[PDB]
Amino acid sequence: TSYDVVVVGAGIAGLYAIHRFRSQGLTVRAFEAASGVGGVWYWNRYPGARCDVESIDYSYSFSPELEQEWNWSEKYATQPEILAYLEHVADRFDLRRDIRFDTRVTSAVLDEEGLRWTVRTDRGDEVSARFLVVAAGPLSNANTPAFDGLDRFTGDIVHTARWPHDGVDFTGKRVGVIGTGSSGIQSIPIIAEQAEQLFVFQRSANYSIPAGDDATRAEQKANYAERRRLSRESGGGSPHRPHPKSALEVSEEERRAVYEERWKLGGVLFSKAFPDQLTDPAANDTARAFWEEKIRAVVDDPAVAELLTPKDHAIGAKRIVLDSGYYETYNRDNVELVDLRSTPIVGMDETGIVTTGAHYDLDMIVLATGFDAMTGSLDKLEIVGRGGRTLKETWAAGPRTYLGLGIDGFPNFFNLTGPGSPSVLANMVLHSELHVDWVADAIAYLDARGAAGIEGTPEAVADWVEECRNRAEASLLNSANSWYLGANRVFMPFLGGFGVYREIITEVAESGYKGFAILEG
Ligand SMILES: Cc1cc2nc3c(=O)[nH]c(=O)nc-3n(C[C@H](O)[C@H](O)[C@H](O)COP(=O)(O)OP(=O)(O)OC[C@H]3O[C@@H](n4cnc5c(N)ncnc54)[C@H](O)[C@@H]3O)c2cc1C
Repeated sequence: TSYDVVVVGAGIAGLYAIHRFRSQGLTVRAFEAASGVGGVWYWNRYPGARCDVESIDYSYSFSPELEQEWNWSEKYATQPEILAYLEHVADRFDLRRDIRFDTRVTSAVLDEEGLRWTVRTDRGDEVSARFLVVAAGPLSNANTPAFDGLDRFTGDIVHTARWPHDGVDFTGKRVGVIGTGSSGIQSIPIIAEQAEQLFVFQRSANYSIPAGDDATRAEQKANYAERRRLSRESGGGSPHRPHPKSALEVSEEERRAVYEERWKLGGVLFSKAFPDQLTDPAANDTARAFWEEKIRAVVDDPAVAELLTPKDHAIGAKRIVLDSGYYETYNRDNVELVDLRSTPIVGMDETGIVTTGAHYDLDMIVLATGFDAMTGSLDKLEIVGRGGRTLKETWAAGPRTYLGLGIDGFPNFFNLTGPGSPSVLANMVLHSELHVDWVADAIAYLDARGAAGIEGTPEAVADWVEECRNRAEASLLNSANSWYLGANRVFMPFLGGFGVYREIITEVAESGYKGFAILEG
């Protein structure tokens, strides 16, 4: 029942945690709510689920052998391939024996005399950890929206968050998709190709750009070490940089050519084509205009194109979706886009969806749900720190951390890749590696000095909260209805760049953890 580390989650972060911590001789017990490893890549298996960041970059760097040995089948790996990859990883490093699956951690209570966390589970587990590491992921399922008479619909209801492992045949079916976030945008084109008829029920339109040899694949494998260095020192965790000159300080021909080149290689990277693209509203207007043009050129019907165009949002404010044949899908005879602002859904009946203006005969409804950002999973845990104060309570006015890694009243607790860190703003595999490594060094630091614990300082967290506030007040990611916002106004991620952030937390470590108190037994 005693372990050095308890890890919550068995996705990318938790799997690396187990490996890294055991390599320095720590005993580890991990809990995973799911049936197998993989996290988001295990749970989220709707058709066309796919990563945003090139798989060369969105993959582990910790093992030279694994990098050379594993062959990615395409530029942006789909969910089943990333799953197979993470399964291979648990196979190679014998991680599963230290994981208990189908087990949801419910509470963690600090014993302040001992500086241990007692971790409890819905399967009746009670374990004592020196260190609690939460690797619960940054994305959790947004609530299934309550529709009147959904329980009366005779056809099939399928949720993108709980996709049938053996798939769903859409052949011969009239299909209604509700939700046009990424899970919708990625599944729609596949649904339309085999469905008899597809109705897409859209509330808000989102920004999405296209996804897009043997001799060239062996070229990056030999240059992998240099590509990782660039990534670890970059702003977003990939070997890329923005243009030198400003958006509003270049030719139109040079503008179109820079946007066109950045249109090809990725959506997250298109957002950072120009330095002031996510800072100056007028600069963003150009990227917005360039995007609208491209979509009007591909969509046949100008009325549909307009409906596909996001109302009045800065491009990049919400993360740009990566699509494969999405906008082309609306040229098909068997797909109709229904504007929910004109005709809102007022309920379901036996035979389909009823809106304000028409009834829709359907055999199948696909609920393409979204994701809550950053605090969703942590919020389902009761973490009781010093004085018996929960993390939920101390975060009531917004997340407070130092570096994302320290919180006063929570010694020996580490929340990975969450509020206070770049989090989803950076390549999350490399971010996981950075954070797990940092935690492991901190533990090694404590062990070499006979110290019982480490704890965020009230002063350092206040300074960090302010630091995150300042980097964010400038950005267009800090919009009123922003994906990235917390309790209050609080923009949750660190917005200064991955390389900058990595530099900060490493120098903090090298200085003997200034801003943390080192605690004696
Ligand atoms: C379609 C899609 C594409 C994406 N593409 C990219 C990309 O290209 N680049 C990128 O950087 N990020 C991407 N992401 C973000 C993705 O969330 C992260 O990259 C990744 O999940 C981080 O891994 P993780 O281990 O931190 O979290 P997760 O993969 O979410 O793993 C967390 C695990 O913890 C478990 N857990 C949570 N709470 C508990 C509890 N109380 N008890 C037990 N277990 C618990 C969960 O079941 C889950 O298995 C994408 C997400 C989606 C949905």
